[PDB]
Amino acid sequence: INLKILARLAKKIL
Repeated sequence: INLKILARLAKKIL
């Protein structure tokens, strides 16, 4: 699943 990866990737670009 690649959905969970987005939750940390989202924080990276904050």
